[PDB]
Amino acid sequence: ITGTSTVGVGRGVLGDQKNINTTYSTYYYLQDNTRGDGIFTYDAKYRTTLPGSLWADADNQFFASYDAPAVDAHYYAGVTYDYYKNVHNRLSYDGNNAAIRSSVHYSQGYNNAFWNGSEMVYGDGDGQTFIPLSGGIDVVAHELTHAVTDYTAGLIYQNESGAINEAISDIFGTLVEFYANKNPDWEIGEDVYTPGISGDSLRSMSDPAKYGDPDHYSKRYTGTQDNGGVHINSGIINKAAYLISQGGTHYGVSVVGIGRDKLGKIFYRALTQYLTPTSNFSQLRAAAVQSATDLYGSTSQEVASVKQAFDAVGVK
Ligand SMILES: [Ca+2]
Ligand SMILES: [Ca+2]
Ligand SMILES: [Ca+2]
Ligand SMILES: [Ca+2]
Ligand SMILES: [Zn+2]
Repeated sequence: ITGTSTVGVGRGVLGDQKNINTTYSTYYYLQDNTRGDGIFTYDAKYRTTLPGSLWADADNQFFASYDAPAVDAHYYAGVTYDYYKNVHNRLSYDGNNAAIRSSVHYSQGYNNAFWNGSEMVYGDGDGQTFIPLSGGIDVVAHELTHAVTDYTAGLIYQNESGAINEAISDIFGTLVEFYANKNPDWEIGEDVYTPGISGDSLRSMSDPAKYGDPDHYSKRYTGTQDNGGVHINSGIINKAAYLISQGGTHYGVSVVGIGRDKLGKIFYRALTQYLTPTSNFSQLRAAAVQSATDLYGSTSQEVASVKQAFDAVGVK
């Protein structure tokens, strides 16, 4: 839409009030012109046809319960854009300020969110397992990071390369959550998962085995479900990333933590410079060691901690 940039106000899925960037042209649209070529949020109207209609509002106030998933999809896409720009010098997911598009109210009772190769898509959940999935900033940043991966390393979505793909999205989803300082943790999806149960989440990076995911390469899933375990074996890499950042002793191997900022720098360099579509876990280790070497030197603590973390999860 062509029109005038303005700022509206609304309430997100968790009931918090926030300001959002909109565009005025007869209606107020969820179109943010302040970031790249724009952030656009669409209403899929409980259907599966995409993208749906660009979100239009009569008064620039978004306090209806129907509005909430749109507010959060729109706002958290902006935060994720800001993260990649300010921290990694990356302009949107393609590096050239591509427009970011999201559709909310996808289908009925849909307990998931995804990047479809062109846009982000959020279900509303069924009210029991999930509430609308854009309510989690780690979820939004997880999905948008799939777009970054698609335009850089291109990791194919199966077997070890796919598990790496998933882990990269969990890792940067978590780093974005820390960047926004929104009650940050090392869990995935806790804000929108099981509204009736407190303290849980979909996945854990600190302790993947909490929810039955492997935390060591010896426990990797080798069958054919879930595209060869892409959401399962990501736990091995998530645990390694958690160890690099926070440290700890895991299966008797001790890791000195180097912090979240350096973890992000190492993995972003690995992703954008060294990983390829068919990279496996052992090539990820090599890429991460080389990235830390590039950034901090071959005799640094940083290189040593990357090596120890991968040793700890059994990835040689
Ligand atoms: Ca309104
Ligand atoms: Ca959190
Ligand atoms: Ca989280
Ligand atoms: Ca819960
Ligand atoms: Zn994913």
